[PDB]
Amino acid sequence: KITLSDLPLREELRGEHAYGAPQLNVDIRLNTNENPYPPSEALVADLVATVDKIATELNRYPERDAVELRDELAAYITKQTGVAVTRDNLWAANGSNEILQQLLQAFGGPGRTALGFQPSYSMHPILAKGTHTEFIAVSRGADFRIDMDVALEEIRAKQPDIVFVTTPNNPTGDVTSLDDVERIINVAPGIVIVDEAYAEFSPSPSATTLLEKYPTKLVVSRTMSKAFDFAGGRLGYFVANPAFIDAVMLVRLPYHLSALSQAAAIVALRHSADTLGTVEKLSVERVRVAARLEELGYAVVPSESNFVFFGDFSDQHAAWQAFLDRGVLIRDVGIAGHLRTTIGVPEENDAFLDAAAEIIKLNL
Amino acid sequence: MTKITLSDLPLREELRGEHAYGAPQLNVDIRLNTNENPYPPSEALVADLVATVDKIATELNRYPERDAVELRDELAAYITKQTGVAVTRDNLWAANGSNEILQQLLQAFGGPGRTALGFQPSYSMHPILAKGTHTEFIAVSRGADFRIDMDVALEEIRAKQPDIVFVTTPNNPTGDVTSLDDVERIINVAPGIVIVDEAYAEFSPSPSATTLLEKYPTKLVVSRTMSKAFDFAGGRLGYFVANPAFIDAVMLVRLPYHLSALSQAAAIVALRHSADTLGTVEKLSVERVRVAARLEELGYAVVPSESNFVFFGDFSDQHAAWQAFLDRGVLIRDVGIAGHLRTTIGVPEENDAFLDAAAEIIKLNL
Ligand SMILES: Cc1ncc(COP(=O)(O)O)c(CN)c1O
Ligand SMILES: Cc1ncc(COP(=O)(O)O)c(CN)c1O
Repeated sequence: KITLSDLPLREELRGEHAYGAPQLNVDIRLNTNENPYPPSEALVADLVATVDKIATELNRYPERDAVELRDELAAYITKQTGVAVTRDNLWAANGSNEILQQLLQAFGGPGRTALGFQPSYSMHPILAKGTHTEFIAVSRGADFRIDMDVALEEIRAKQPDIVFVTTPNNPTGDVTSLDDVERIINVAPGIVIVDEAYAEFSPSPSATTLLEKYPTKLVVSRTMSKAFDFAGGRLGYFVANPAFIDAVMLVRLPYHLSALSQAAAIVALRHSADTLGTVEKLSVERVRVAARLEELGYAVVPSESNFVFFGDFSDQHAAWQAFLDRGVLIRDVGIAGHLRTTIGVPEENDAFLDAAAEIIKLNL
Repeated sequence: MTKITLSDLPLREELRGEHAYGAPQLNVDIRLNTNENPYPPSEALVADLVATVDKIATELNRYPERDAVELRDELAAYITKQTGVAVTRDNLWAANGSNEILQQLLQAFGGPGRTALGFQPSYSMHPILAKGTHTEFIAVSRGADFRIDMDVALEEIRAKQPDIVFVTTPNNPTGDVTSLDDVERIINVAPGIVIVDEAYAEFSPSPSATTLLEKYPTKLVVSRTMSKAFDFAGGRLGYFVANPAFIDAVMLVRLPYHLSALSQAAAIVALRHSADTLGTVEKLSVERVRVAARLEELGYAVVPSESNFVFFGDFSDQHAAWQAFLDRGVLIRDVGIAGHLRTTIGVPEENDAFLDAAAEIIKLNL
């Protein structure tokens, strides 16, 4: 009977734990920023017909460079952001996680550093470590926004190889203005990855509008997992100068994107207008949830995403368990006093708010 | 926008002058270059896949099941049947192709300050993935017969104490199986882990290294794929069989939710049609014998193969020979080995086209 301790694991992996929210089958799941609406019937029927057409070629490797997918991603970005781009500017992988892994491999790695503004997406430092990129944590301000004076000073002092800016931010929900992003890009010596996972939830312009001005520095990361209602499809992408595609082609695993992954995303993309209509509904529920939390007595951080960061508990994890006891699974993001709730359909939000009303009285 | 190229980006130095891996994507009517099973998925498999997608597509807004437990159950059922070795989900791990399986194992057990040892010529992604994961690669030469020279192998493993040893069997590109006794000899001298890459195992009647897992639980990992005999390259599903402790190890390095909902569901569908699909192995194996025999009759040097491809020579310029095949409508693989090319076995009409071309080409003395 052997254990992990008996295998010659890398030392730095000893005592580490596998990443991911608990997979708990409770009634109300508001913990991973998924769009709560199921894919449309029209989208599903299109997917079914598409699989029926392409399934007879599943014995063959997929198209290695995902050209058709990249064409359709470029068409989306051109329409969505107003910045003319083509497949040459687009690159796709298995989730943002793989996009970010590839970028870290090409531009981070041993002897290099990535800088982020904490608290932000927990996979950023995890992926940095996983690629042997040293992570530099710069604190956001007391309002949970980027403190630009500290940000610019620390970038200037550390000269990081990569800077992450997540906007809208996970977990806090705030947008870093494009003017502020420009200030950061200008001091950053290497590349800046602007993680726009939640961009569709904000009416303000995409960092794609800065690509023409900063081609040697700026990569804009996007996903189909959130607003695009397609997390199960595992499709992340970036938009950048075509030089960046050449870069990641050197580190990507050959045929990293399956035939079905490509074909499914293409289908989802041609139903984007209908699917993304859900952003309107979610924004209205975000407003309602945030206002109700404030009415209840909670400290709520303003958000431009599909989630709300709120506090202030003495023991957030106890509060988290108290929601869970009530059938509501939200996210403990490892931040003192605070939890993160995803905006769901109205019935889910009501259940969350009902639980929140009970829980504030427990003074946890 | 200012006009720039890759030279203007702050790329890692070691990546300068590198080239993207992969056979050229040439639209030729006879493609025999990536070791794919040439038979299309069965009507019954496709119908099942279509129905399954109609059922699970309504859940694609959600992240997939992170640990692919059902898939791992069904891979474990397959391996138990296929190799005669009782395993469960606890012994199985899946990823997006063997390539990602190998990447993850290299991350957990290779990496900076560690080494991986291979017997060249073997699968060209072993050293590439090594480099990609900052694992130093040690190339040990196979013998004149393209098989592993065991004296040299055991000597170098003893001398170098590699963190990882790769043994590919059947070997790509040469096709030879390394006997389980020889694999056992390698495992016993290896100090870290040994990854036995059985990508082509289904094509050889010989026993799997899964039969050695009980005896060497702290060292042996057996890598497998659905891309070759399993007729599912487009599904990108690779996996390994090992002691459960290795699942624990790779869970520390795998990207969360690395396997999509459709990838898991499609692989499950494929697995339930395995007996029918893997029936094609019999025809492929006999066509391989026919193809290799004709190449020899024609006058080529052919390495005896137990896989779905044949490695043959001896050209003055194998790239010229490769272009001569291309010119005749037949795409095979230049595996970057002087004098030699590798042809995948196709359907009989494809194999006949390959052999017709080979008969013309030998007369050109290229
Ligand atoms: C900022 C941010 N970026 C990237 C991701 C990852 O998305 P994906 O599903 O595309 O891997 C997330 C959450 N999942 C996120 O919050
Ligand atoms: C020995 C070997 N291992 C692994 C692979 C990769 O297979 P997959 O399609 O599962 O990533 C190949 C493919 N050519 C191979 O020849």
